[PDB]
Amino acid sequence: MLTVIAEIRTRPGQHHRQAVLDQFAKIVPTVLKEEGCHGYAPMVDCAAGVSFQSMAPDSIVMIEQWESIAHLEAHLQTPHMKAYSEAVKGDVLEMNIRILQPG
Amino acid sequence: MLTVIAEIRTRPGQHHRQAVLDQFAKIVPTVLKEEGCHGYAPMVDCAAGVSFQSMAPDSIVMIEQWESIAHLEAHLQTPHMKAYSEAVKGDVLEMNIRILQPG
Repeated sequence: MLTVIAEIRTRPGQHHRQAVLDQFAKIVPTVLKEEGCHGYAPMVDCAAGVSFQSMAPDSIVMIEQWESIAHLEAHLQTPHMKAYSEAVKGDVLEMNIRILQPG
Repeated sequence: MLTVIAEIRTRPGQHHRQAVLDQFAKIVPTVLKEEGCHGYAPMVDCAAGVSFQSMAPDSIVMIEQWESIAHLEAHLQTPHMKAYSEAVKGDVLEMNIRILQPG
């Protein structure tokens, strides 16, 4: 019912962003079997060469679906997320979490 | 293959945002039958009362899926979109279009 778009801003420069994606590669199959999870995808800009596109190369955009706030809050306490957090602490600068519903 | 997240910033105040949503209510079934379209949903913040959530009440976030850039570019020239644009010109301030792929 809830869609989460979390933008993760990574440190510029030498594979900070790929290191974050590599952490996601380890965890996404597990997140996706989490209870309440109907989607969890780390997306990056695709350069399309069109004027109307905005790009942000030090950015990963997470598109997620969660059945409820309770399920999202359990998700954040799971071990794979505390492990992720620990592993990316030198590569991430911030994360902006929106929680959305059909408008 | 392509995911578009377009954030539409509406003018603050008396139902500018609802007027935009009402335009979307007319067009979304049609957009969704467009060729190349595997999703087209106007989302708004759900107040969740949690510290980590960022909210933006004069914002609509479009989450879309398009088979290609050619299909997205045709979409923008369709009559329902030129009609939408015309109808919302006094309610919208800007639109930030990201075009994303799996990272």
